[PDB]
Amino acid sequence: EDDWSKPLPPSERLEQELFSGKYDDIPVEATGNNCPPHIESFSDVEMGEIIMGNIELTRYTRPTPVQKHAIPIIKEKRDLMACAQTGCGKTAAFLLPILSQIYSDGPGEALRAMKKQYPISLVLAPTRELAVQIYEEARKFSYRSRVRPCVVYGGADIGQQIRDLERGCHLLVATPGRLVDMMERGKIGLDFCKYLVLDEADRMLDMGFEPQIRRIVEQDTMPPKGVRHTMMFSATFPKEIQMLARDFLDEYIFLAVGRVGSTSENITQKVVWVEESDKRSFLLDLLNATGKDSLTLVFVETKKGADSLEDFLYHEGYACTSIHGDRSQRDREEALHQFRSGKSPILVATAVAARGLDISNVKHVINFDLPSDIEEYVHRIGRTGRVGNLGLATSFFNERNINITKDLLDLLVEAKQEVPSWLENMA
Ligand SMILES: *CCC(=O)NP(=O)(O)OC[C@H]1O[C@@H](n2cnc3c(N)ncnc32)[C@H](O)[C@@H]1O
Repeated sequence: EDDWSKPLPPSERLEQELFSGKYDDIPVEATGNNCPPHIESFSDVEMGEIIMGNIELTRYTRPTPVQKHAIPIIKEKRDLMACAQTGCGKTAAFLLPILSQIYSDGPGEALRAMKKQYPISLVLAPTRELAVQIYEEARKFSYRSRVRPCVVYGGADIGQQIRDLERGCHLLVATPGRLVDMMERGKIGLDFCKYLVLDEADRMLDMGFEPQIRRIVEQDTMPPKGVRHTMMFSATFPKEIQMLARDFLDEYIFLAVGRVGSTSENITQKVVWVEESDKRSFLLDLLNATGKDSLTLVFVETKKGADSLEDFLYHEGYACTSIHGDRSQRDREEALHQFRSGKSPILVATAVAARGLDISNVKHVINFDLPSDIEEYVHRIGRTGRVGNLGLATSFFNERNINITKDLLDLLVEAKQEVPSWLENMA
């Protein structure tokens, strides 16, 4: 056999690519059954030489707020549910303890008795942006060790990632759509996946990734809850998340960084009454007031509506593309790149045709048409806003939306947003 706790020979050729290169502290509310209290320094918990050596190389000093509490929790083989939007070091909060256990316990007898890749740990992410950030920090801490990480994501060459996987992966970072695609090709097996991490689970649900995430976790060879160690990270906490955290976690601990609640902030919501005849006019005025290069996403409810609306905006001179299924994958994936960088800063789309597509973080979401469920509305307006700047979500309301009047109202009050006075007088 072999050993996975002794650092391998270094290579000065490799330090160059990895270590070439912030707030303070904020309140925590760690509610859990019999959880271990946090730590103050990395030297407190004996994580391992391969980790400690790599910690120095990136000039890591003190563990961040979430890293103080989450790190001792994970290495104690306890499921975690961390809800923290204004928390720095959310990604390294799980990488250090997970990799510390893999270096200690080893890969397990199943892998060493072998010579389709079976990764030990799996990290799910919503965006290609966040997937690579986790992957590049994984490389930073898997250096000088026998763990090789791999990343896959949608909207890229699948053949080059397959060639990357076959080179051997133990810690895989993936978006849910591309991971399911790898599994159907017999390239990835979750049989020996011990550590599961769902990073930014809220934004993963807003993009329509749940059927994949449940296909990955609940409908394959993924070891069951209790056998695997599962962590979750998210900013919001709707009914969708707590139900998901109930199915995916076994007797977990809840972490909180100050402001913790459903309906992410940094998103200003405006609701206006617009009859169907005036939606075109109202949208035009809404676009004439738009910033110079502010990216805008316009949801509609049908395929015919999305085509007719995109035709409207093009005949008015606005640079806009569309995605609505009736245009094949050659035009849809082209619309992303055209929208991801100027060119067509107005993307008309439907709720279904945007499922799992990494929209380039829009600045203004416009619900030209409204759905029939308040949970879909949370998904759609979740396409805007980040951990930093403030976003905008305008929604056109009329008599076709009495169904969601009460739910939209209470949602606005919970989000501390302005409430149209007539909306109260409709419930
Ligand atoms: C508030 C910051 C945030 O929201 N996330 P982040 O900026 O992506 O934080 C991770 C980046 O900062 C570096 N990092 C993470 N943790 C530490 C510690 N403890 N010391 C020094 N640097 C840290 C990571 O390298 C990552 O780039």
